[PDB]
Amino acid sequence: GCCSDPLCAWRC
Repeated sequence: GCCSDPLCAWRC
């Protein structure tokens, strides 16, 4: 899920 890539990680 998005909490991996810092481009999405702020709020998966």
